[PDB]
Amino acid sequence: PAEIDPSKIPGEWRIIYAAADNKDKIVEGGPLRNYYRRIECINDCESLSITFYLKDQGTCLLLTEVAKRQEGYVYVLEFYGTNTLEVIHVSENMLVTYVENYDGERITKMTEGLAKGTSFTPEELEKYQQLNSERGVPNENIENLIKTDNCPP
Repeated sequence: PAEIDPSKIPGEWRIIYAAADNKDKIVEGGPLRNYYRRIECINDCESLSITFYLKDQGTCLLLTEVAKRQEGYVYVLEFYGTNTLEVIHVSENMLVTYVENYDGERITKMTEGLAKGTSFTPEELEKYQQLNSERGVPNENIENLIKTDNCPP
């Protein structure tokens, strides 16, 4: 956390990958399959504003959610249950979140791999997969989200 440069968080991100222990949450049409478009910091990252698409029965819905800082770069937001969202890696070209979602029945551990481009290089994917494993998120459950992101750019 001490090494994170939060100035790299804001910007126009695309989601490339997601991974979760409960795969059903992140498959097409799943509640936590969210097509990022933009993140902005509020009050020097005391809150995050996140704008993304959610598909409902094939139709793209533009949403904006605000997450509030708990501690460090761990944020809380309500969206299909209660979430913590932690920025666990960020660079000029790549951002990785770690999310714990609780829906009243299950806890889902997941990550999202965002890029400034449309893909991760093998080095970037290696980092993403290592971050997943460190947090008990199975790489077997990785979904490539950009390949189904037919929502408006």
